[PDB]
Amino acid sequence: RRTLWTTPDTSPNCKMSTEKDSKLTLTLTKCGSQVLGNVSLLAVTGEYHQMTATTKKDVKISLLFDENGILLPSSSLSKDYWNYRSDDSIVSQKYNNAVPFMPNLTAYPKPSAQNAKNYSRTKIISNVYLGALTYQPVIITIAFNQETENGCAYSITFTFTWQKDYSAQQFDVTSFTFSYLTQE
Amino acid sequence: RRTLWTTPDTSPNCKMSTEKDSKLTLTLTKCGSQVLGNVSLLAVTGEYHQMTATTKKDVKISLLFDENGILLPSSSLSKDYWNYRSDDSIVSQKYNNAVPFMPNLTAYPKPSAQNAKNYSRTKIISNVYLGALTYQPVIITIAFNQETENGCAYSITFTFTWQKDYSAQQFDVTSFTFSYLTQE
Amino acid sequence: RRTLWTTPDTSPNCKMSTEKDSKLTLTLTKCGSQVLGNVSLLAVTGEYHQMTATTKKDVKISLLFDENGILLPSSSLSKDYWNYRSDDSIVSQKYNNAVPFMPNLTAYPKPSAQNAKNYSRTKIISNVYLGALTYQPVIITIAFNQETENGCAYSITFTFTWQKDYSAQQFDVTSFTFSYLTQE
Repeated sequence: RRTLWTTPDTSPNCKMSTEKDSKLTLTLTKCGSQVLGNVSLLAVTGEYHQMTATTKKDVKISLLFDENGILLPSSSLSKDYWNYRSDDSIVSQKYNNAVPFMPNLTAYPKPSAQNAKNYSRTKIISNVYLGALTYQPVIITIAFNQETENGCAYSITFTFTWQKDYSAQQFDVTSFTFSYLTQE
Repeated sequence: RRTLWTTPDTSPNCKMSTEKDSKLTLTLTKCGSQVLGNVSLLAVTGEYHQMTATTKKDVKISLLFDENGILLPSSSLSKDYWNYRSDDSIVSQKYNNAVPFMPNLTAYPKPSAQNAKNYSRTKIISNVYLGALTYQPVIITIAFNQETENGCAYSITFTFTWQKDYSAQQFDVTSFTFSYLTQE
Repeated sequence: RRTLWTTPDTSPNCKMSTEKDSKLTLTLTKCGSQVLGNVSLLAVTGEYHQMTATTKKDVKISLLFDENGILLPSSSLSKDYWNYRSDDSIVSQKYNNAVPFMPNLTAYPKPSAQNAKNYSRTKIISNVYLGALTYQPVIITIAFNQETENGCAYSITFTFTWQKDYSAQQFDVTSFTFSYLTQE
């Protein structure tokens, strides 16, 4: 089937600062040569749930995948409810291949001295909005296959970076739609 | 079938200020777990057709749906040419179910005291450009299931908000692409 | 089949300043009534490969199509590896119809005195980022069917416009996702 997701609930599944302090809402829908992606992030507990003036204004969420397209346990996202869509939950089989959802390695090559440059097309950069307030931009950077750690074959990372003072607020951002070229 | 739309003509179908003063161009294409959406708005007559310094720089277009996914008459958009695509028009049958196009109620829950917070993932916020001029940003806010009026089961609203002085101009904005998680 | 693309390699295929000085990475995936598009641009040689203070901060890439949806040779993009996807390359047949990928002429009409206005929905305007650096915005303007030259039936153009001083840098931008309504 054609969607991988986190499920649309708010049960923590992700690490911003500490384990399971946040809900990453992520849906990847296969549309032939592209995945149509939709992402947002909410801090449920911990530092980012009530930011201070010193909370770091740069948060990277890493999804690392093996050569079958299966999420590695060293990822920021828990494997437990990351799987193919079944109703508003996931399917019962834990380890189904997902190479057709992975970012294309020719479009988005791994980091290496062999590369002529750091290719900018490996990233998407835009703004989302903290608290859905229009005066509170947060830069979202989505990067494809730019991780090498833990033997990963593919990667998708979501970085949130900002400069405005959002102390006393709960980290939560508007949803962001994107696409990327796939492997097969 | 797989697209709901307004039709791509310029015949007024929407209220910005007064009835049928504007054309909302909206296309919703079902891509499995997500709808791929594309929207723009044009004022054809009335206040927004030739703005003054006092015309309100905040315009909300509300699409309210019943539990079958069918547009309610209290919406800003007229029901008349909102339907499934047939060529560059719509199909002749007026009342076909559209639940698979509706925004997912777990991802995007209705407003209630039962909610732990106002969840930011219920909105998309970005900029479009008035007159397709790069120095004339307009904030677009798309909100999912955040209306309760008139017994609606689901909602999609498009708000356009700005601060720059666009007096003497005709309200018209660039197109905006987005996606959202669906109900089934 | 359902994707037209440039191929995801970095072999020059496009003119920014001089012939074949750049790689346009473009993928168009048919999703019913819409195409899901993904674009980026890299200067490989020539002026934009190492910009000066006087290099023009406005670059238009024009894709002109005939009535079959086939790219015209007067386009900025070379015909040679613009075709339907086959693995990470293109199919061997050179001249397959692509009308279902073309921008809808009712949504996006050609320029004419017959038009009531220049319709803003014919464009998408947003920011991408030079070098994938968050402080280096570049405006991307995508325009549909706004060219008339060389007898074209349809057009898609990508303009990159900026004001910041990016001298000494190599032109390269983050990827951008978009959609548009199609002809059939």
